[PDB]
Amino acid sequence: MKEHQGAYCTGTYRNLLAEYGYGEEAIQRRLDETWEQLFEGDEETRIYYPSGEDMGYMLDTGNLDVRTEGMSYGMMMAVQYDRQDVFDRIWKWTVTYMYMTEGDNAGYFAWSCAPDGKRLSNGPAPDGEEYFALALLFASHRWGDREAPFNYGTQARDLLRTCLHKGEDGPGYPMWNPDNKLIKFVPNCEFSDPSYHLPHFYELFALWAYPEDRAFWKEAAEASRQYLHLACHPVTGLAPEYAYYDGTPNNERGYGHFFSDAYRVAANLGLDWEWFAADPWQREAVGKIQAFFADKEPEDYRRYTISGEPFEEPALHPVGLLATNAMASLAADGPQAKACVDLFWNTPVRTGKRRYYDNCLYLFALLALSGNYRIWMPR
Amino acid sequence: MKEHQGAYCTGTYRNLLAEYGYGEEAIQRRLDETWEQLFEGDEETRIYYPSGEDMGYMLDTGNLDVRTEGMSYGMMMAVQYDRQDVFDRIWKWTVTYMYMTEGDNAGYFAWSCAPDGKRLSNGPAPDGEEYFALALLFASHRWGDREAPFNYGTQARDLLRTCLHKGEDGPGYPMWNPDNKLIKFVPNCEFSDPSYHLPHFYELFALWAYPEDRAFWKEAAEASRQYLHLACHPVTGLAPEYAYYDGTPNNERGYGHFFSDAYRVAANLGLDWEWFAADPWQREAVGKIQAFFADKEPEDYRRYTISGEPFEEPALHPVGLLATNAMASLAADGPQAKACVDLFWNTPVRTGKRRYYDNCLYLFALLALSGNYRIWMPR
Amino acid sequence: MKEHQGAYCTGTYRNLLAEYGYGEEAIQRRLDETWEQLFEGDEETRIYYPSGEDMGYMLDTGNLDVRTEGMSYGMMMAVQYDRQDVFDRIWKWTVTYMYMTEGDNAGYFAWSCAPDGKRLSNGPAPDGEEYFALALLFASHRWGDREAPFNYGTQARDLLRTCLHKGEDGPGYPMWNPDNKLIKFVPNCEFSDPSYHLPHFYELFALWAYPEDRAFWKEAAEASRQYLHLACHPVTGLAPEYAYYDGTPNNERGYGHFFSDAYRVAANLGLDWEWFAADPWQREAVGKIQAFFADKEPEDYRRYTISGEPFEEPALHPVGLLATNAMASLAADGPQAKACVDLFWNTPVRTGKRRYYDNCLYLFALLALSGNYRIWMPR
Amino acid sequence: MKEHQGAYCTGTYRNLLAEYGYGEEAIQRRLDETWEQLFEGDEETRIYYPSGEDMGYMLDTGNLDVRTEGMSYGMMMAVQYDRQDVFDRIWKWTVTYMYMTEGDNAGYFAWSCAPDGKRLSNGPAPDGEEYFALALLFASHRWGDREAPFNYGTQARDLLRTCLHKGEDGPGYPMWNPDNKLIKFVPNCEFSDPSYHLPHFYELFALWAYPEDRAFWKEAAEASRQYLHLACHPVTGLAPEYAYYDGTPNNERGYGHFFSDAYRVAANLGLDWEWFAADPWQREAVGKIQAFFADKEPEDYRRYTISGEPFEEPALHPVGLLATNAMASLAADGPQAKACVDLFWNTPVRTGKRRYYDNCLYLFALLALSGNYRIWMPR
Repeated sequence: MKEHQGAYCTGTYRNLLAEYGYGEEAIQRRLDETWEQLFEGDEETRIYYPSGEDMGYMLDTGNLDVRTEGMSYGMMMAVQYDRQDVFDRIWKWTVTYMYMTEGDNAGYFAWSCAPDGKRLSNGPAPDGEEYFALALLFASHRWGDREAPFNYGTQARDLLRTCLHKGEDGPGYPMWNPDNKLIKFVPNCEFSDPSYHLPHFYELFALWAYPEDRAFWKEAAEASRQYLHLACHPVTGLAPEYAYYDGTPNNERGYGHFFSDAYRVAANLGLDWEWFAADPWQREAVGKIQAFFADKEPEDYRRYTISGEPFEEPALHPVGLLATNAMASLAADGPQAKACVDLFWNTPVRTGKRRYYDNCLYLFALLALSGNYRIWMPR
Repeated sequence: MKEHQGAYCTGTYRNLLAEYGYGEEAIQRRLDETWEQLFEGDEETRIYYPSGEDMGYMLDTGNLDVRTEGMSYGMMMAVQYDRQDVFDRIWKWTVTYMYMTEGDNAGYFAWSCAPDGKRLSNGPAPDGEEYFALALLFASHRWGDREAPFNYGTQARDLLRTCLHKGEDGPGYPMWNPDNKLIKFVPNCEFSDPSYHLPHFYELFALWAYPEDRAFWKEAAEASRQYLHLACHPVTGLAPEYAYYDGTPNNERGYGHFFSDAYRVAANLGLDWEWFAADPWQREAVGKIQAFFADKEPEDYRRYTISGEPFEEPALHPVGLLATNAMASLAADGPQAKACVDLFWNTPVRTGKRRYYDNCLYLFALLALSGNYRIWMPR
Repeated sequence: MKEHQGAYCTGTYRNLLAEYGYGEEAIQRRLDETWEQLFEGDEETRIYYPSGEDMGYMLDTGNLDVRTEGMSYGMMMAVQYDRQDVFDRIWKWTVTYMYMTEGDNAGYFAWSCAPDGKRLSNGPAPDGEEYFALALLFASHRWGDREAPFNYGTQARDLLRTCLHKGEDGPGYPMWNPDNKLIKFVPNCEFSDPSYHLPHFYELFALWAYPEDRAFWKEAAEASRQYLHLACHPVTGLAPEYAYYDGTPNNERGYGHFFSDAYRVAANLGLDWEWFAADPWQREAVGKIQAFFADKEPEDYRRYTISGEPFEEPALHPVGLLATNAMASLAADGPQAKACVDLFWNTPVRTGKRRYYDNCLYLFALLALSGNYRIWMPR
Repeated sequence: MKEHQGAYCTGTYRNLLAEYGYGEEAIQRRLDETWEQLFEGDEETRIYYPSGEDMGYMLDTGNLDVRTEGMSYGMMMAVQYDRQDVFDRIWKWTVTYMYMTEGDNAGYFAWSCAPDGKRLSNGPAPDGEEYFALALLFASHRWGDREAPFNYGTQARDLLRTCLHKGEDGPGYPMWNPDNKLIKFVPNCEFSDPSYHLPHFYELFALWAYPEDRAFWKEAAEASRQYLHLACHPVTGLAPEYAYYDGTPNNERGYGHFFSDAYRVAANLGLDWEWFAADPWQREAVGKIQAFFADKEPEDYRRYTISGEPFEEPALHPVGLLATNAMASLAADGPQAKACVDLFWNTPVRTGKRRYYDNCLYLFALLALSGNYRIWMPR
């Protein structure tokens, strides 16, 4: 029954792995062992590093920098897994070194910093901001606001207000286009990134943002669901990394194809379907993506055009790709959905220098597929 | 702050162990390893045994029987630790072999059964019923009702109705006295057992029972809180195992002293204080209990009169005693409260033939002291 | 019943701590131990110092000066606690060194002196004057006038006459604006300080001042009650330290926010409600303040804007803040009111260099919450 | 101004709660939530039960019967709160099962019936008849007559004719004594019940009864006002439940003291004063009743002799008592009147088995104190 009802309305979540016949005990051990390898382990698989007695960061092992993407992912993992200490350490590093107080992007977070905290950029990444906002709202709901900067719900609503209203009475740009209600790739650009579209997040912003903005967020939820119809290829289901507002790929700088960023689209559709069960098209799109990857070996994943033509270049993050295709099974049924999940179940967390993006997607999938990626409601 | 505010009102819980300076990682690992030892390990410390495809039971290792006390305990542990498969296995066994459909106690659960399911008794134990009811209400809120017998909220409300209304139209007696609002030792006896008094449970029955009974449950909550002032000794804080309605010890069969049953009183005061912070006297009482035991070595715990005079007979369950005194620290503060907790932290789970009662109390204390014994709200 | 009736009309006072379940004996011991630490103790917590054989002063430990605020507080504590010797010593120091006989503010008391008695100022603080006046009237009623300057009732009526009539036939200003009947921040300024508004004091001045001024005092009582509706924020209940006559914050010099002075507003509402039960809005306002501070740790209290936004700067007097929120429970009911009182009950008097303002507020709260902050009627 | 002017003459009503400083929004919310709890909620506080497609009844939760008192009360509540569907359901049940067509009391309504409709009596209660008549006249004015039995004004005038003229041409007795113009306890008894005396109702019967009876009703209004001077104790203001025509208590069967019935006297004086402001003595009497109870705690209310001596027996309906004393504030002013109202404002609706009489009086008081218990003029 829960396959067809949004978890938002019921407060109950599918444990897809248990449904599929993996043991409840083994599922719990896999999740806990994965947490420990990523947040309490060593040079083998770790993506989180404590620093001092009140801070910590998520390290892009491949680019040797700290990004808002990973920091916001870390906060979302920490609030889903109920570790406020890790959450607060990450958020503290973020406010101290990444929050921007001047320039055109004041009120946003610099997307890239060095592990020492020195700025590598003066612009934000909207996917980090929207994860920061929802993680903080969840943290406010699970644990309660504390004193600034750990006044989580206030930080989230203030952030979300900036995302919509910047540039109204200043020299900057908002992160959502006010006309088509679509999130942008960056504030200063009039195109988008399909994997940034989180209609399930905007449904929640439409309940918990400052009241005046809730109408906008509700239309952003519906606009983003419709937009993904344009961005996903009608045969393969594959979306480009960057795209214009009409869904056509933006290959200005090589981002017009199916590569690392776009892997998240399938996972987002799975999570939106589980949380809100709002657009039956999502099931058809996930069906197309899983069919495309059914005849493919992870060890040979490539860059592909959205129509499915392979490049010579192999996938940089094949474990991340198979994890997102597994998470998409929340919106799928049949043997290919079970096969995507079985591949993921039999795939260990990544090690080596390129493990950071793979391992973030891996933990997200495991949380979602075990019934542990939830909407944390106000108390 | 949370020390002074009932968690019911805030939805926020103290992690006392973390407050006291035990590490968050170590705390979680201790809870997880304790669960494994009791519910997934071997005959060294195990208290839970699966049976067939869909059943399981909590075994009293000492008396070689299945008791409603242990079953209801295992159900509460399972719902607090979010393991519905264990919960459902225990509840299925209970309904199948323990639920009485005939005789004077129809609608109650036979308190004692053989491990194969044969009845050893035809009367209930009220402390089991009240744990069954609250655990089922928590299961209904955490996971949602399934179909009979797993229609959790319906089973809970029907059980609570029997507890109050039995004996109106037929033979039998209710489990609460209608005049003084106090829970009875058994339905057919006009005396009580201080450790059965769970005002924090009755606050919740006052919200979630059938509507016509909610006034009574609210009165029961206040009456039980005041009753414990009579039952606990004014110097030592010690309550007897059985007591009359005026609080004086009932030593008709040797139960008028401080022994196994009575250990739970300090734990109950700690949990009531944390959940509702309703009666400041509870912190004075826990203060006296911890003062009585602060100087005593667990390997020499005895039966005591409530005025504190020792018997020669040793305590049957010394680990259970120290665990309840640690859990009581939720209502205490200062040096003796931290010492009770440090003794508990450094005490391993019990092994051998008498382990069952100690290990139940042990896990309850670890759950409560880690902030994981919560009120699960509707949804 | 006494919750809804003014103690002025009945002559009976609520012992809120006893109502709440703290022991009558323990309440009395806490009050007496607190008195001794503050007035008969040592460098640890003392705020009162005898000097010579007939004088003594209250020392602002943080600013190492003698202030009419503290002196008048000391006299009010001494008359409530029935120690005329301490009262007369403080009053003697006050008349000898602080009473002004020349300049524009003649007839007022210099607000700040050094412990040796040398003037640090030539202007008054109206909150000291109104406490001097009521304490002296209470002293006249409890003990009887003695010879000047201990002719208490005459000193009080003469002081109150100056407060209203100065500047009529001279070059100075009164302490109450004659048009809006509101107390001013200082005689020479046309704005106010919300914590100076003591409508419960003016009700008594309207009975015991010189007869010609009693109509004014009665109108000041109702004007101040209405004024607090403007000064307290409609969501948080927080008042600014300084405000204009229309209630909006006066942030000329940083006093526009919720900080040390404003803590007293909640306590004043609690005391007015207990004494006169005149304005039901007071219960709603105290409800808002207690709700604001419910999710807050005293160790992390900050300066806040009246809308509740935190500054980085911590509260200088967090014990004073929690004591005033506890005293406000005289105008509140429910679990948050009991929680504010339990936090205060479990908070020791302050030590160290900043203890003076905290400890004055602490003793006031303990007197009020034990039923010992009373209206002393003429004999 | 409206304190001194009868609302009949002006069409204007005091909202006493708003005058006293309770918020207009909160006042309306309290009335609306009280209606829901009593007429639309569940077994916790409900007093009204629909039955079938066109019936409903007010249940005496204590005596497990349907009484004309409660039915007539529910009809008055429904017409004041503008819910014709509830009104018509109650009136239909009344006509169907309680209207007597045979015997000595034909034309009256049997006062007591089982919830299924079986007669438990064959005599009426005059307090029911007079409420039936006025509520039906208000229904005729608010909504307009429908057809029998919902020809409201005709049913009312025919009922009032029976009340005066029964026993002229046949067996039976009228409900008013024709010589002294006073309502009787029952038609066949020459004594009265002070709480049945509703001069403010008879003023309206004097305008809207059949024309030949209007002189009598005007005389009844004046006679009832003067009679209450005899029935209320000159010191306490307390009236007995039953009394002779000279006002002295009738304690033939234990009804000569201040108990449940008599509570309504203070309410009736308050409503008569607000509607007609006809007898200044009513303010003195309410003054004495509020003085008697101002110092008493509701949880300790007793039966009292009319001179105020307490019995050991507690009041059956303490919430009803405090609600009537609050409603009496329509005829009082000063500190004790506001205290009675604040106690009522802070008293929740009653729950449990004895709630019916308390909750009827509660809603009447809330209606009256919010300015919503009005005279509904022709249309």
